[PDB]
Amino acid sequence: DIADLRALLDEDEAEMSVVFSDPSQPDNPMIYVSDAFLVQTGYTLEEVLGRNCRFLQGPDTNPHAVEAIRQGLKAETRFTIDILNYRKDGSAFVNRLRIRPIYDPEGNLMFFAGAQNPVL
Amino acid sequence: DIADLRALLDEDEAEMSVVFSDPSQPDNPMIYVSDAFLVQTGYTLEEVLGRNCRFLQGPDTNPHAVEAIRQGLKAETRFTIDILNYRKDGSAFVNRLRIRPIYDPEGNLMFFAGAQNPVL
Ligand SMILES: Cc1cc2nc3c(=O)[nH]c(=O)nc-3n(C[C@H](O)[C@H](O)[C@H](O)CO)c2cc1C
Ligand SMILES: Cc1cc2nc3c(=O)[nH]c(=O)nc-3n(C[C@H](O)[C@H](O)[C@H](O)CO)c2cc1C
Repeated sequence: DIADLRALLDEDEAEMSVVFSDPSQPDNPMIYVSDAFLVQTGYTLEEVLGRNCRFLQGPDTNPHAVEAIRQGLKAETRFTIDILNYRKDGSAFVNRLRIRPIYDPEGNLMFFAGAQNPVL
Repeated sequence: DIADLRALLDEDEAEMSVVFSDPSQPDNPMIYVSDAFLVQTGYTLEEVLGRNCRFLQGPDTNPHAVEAIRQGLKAETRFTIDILNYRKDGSAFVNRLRIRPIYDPEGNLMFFAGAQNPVL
């Protein structure tokens, strides 16, 4: 039996590229990605599960935006940032990335949810 | 935002004493317990979250049944066992305990679900 992680998605997130990471595992890997995420980024499931989502960054991604996300994660707060991201074929898009922390009933950080939206 | 862990319950488990543990944390602690669990066992939420469910065992609990559960957990398989358990007031009941593993999309063990049923 597999956890239905999507049961923890918000209504906005249902048609989207959305992912969950597990910060209690080494390197905060993605443990779930939606099919829209895989379609927009050009990857298969095998290529992305268990990896940190850093692989969407590329040669012209701003390193301060990357550090901003890292700090935002440490803060355990809701945040949104526009960051240049790339697909497997190397094509680039501005990603409006929204991240929020999700807690267990004890109030311990359990997952991060991330939603990607290409800015048009 | 708190994960709705009960979204991962089976239909049988809805009216029951049911709990989830996190085996990736030290001592495989309960991260969720239903109100029926707290009512049947005589505890408050603060008294049980973050603890291993071993505290339901007591003076006449059979140590081989305890080891059977431990091995069943290591096996990552569905199992049921009748074990003598106790409430906070020291009263005892035969618990028909059913445990199953729950996996993430990668196929890694994520949680155990446990359902308690007093045998009448
Ligand atoms: C749930 C979640 C989703 C993320 N999604 C993206 C993303 O879409 N693009 C990106 O560049 N970084 C993303 N990151 C950031 C990346 O995984 C890493 O945290 C940063 O590179 C800072 O170390 C995400 C992080 C988390 C926790
Ligand atoms: C999800 C879950 C529920 C459990 N529920 C009970 C229980 O109701 N009574 C009990 O004696 N042990 C229970 N245990 C067993 C206990 O926590 C521990 O695993 C055993 O004592 C073997 O170490 C449970 C274990 C898990 C993982």
